Amino acid sequence: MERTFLMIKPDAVQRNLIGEVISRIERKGLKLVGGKLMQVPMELAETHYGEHQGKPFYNDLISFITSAPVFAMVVEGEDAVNVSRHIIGSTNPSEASPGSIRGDLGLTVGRNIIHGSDSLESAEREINLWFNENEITSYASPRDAWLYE
Amino acid sequence: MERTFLMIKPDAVQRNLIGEVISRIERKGLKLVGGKLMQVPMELAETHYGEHQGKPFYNDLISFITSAPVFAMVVEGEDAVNVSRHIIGSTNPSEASPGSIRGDLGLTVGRNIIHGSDSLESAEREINLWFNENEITSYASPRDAWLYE
Amino acid sequence: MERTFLMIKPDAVQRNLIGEVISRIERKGLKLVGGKLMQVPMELAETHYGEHQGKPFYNDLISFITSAPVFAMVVEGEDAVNVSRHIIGSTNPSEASPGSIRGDLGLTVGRNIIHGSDSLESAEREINLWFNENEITSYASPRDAWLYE
Repeated sequence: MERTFLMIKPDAVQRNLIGEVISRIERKGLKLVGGKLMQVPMELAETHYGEHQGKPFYNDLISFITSAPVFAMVVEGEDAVNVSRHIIGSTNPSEASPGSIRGDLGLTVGRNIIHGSDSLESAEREINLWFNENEITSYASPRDAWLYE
Repeated sequence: MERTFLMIKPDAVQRNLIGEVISRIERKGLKLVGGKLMQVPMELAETHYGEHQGKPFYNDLISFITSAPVFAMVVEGEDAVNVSRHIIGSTNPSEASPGSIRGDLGLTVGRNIIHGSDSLESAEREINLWFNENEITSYASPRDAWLYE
Repeated sequence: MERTFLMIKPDAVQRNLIGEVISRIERKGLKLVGGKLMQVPMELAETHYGEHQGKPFYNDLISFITSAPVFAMVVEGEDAVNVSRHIIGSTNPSEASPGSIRGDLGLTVGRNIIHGSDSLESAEREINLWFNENEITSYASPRDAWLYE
């Protein structure tokens, strides 16, 4: 079943919104399958974000993501990548639909609560970069037969 | 005053979301005027979903809606039919706006939490099919003068 | 830093939603900088709503806004005017996005829970009309460095 990588960013951690953000992911029907609070080492940050190395904001993005712990997640469900992006909302919290994590909780592009993989391909990369096979569990849940048919 | 038929579906029931869903209906200003927890008899399911008799998904719909109790509702308010459809969101929870019942709580089209009448005529038909007039109460509420002009 | 004027209307007050609405404002990252529960004098209502002095709905506007206390607010943050309008939602709660204050809480245009300044000009205008300089506080908050760069 499809998986994506989500990460609760240091702004959410420092605003004490960890539980609230998990709750929104959970209630949507997505299954938390891996999860760890962690300080992000500099090279993880640079390899996770290098698409952006050239850009002006780059050195701010790296400083921010390493400034306090993040909550790294692997999340499972039918169409999980797009589902996550859907409930997370647009990159810019002022464009993100009310009701979405970024729409309800964030102000600025740079401080936008959470990260989600933008595609199937980057999901498998991101999951691989952040987690080892043995940190990601597999389990049936009571609601599974009620989420899907 | 306008009325529509809503039904909390077995997925929501089995996921223990009854209160949450009623809360969203209630806080919107809609007045719960009829409500019952019920097992759906096969015939009621078939006549309720009659339009879909021919379609591939039909049997699955009938099995699903009869698999565990639903919470059947009559709800009252200005423009109730449309208001309900608005807060419920698009049929497909992945298209439904974040903040809507389906947008926040559902994953798949077949397991999408709640039903709402799609029009005025199907509202009276569904109300009639699921409830007897003596099951539908009428009452003034303190907030009525504050919801409307 | 940018400021706008918000006012929780008497329908919201009389529906006991004051805390709920403040919570939505608060969690978005906006900083409450002035706040007062107040009966609106006729004099203020008429000048506040002076644009509409010719229109059919005008008297109803004035009656309604003076019919019970409102909670008047000055709210601060980057792009605060548009950020407030965004989480408040469209004038008509049936057009407002689910997840917005109006989309989740209101039914009719006339009874739509909250007001927010429509522009920078009228923010400045409304802030001045409703509050005195000494009623609006200025303060740093712990989360400020985590909302913005």
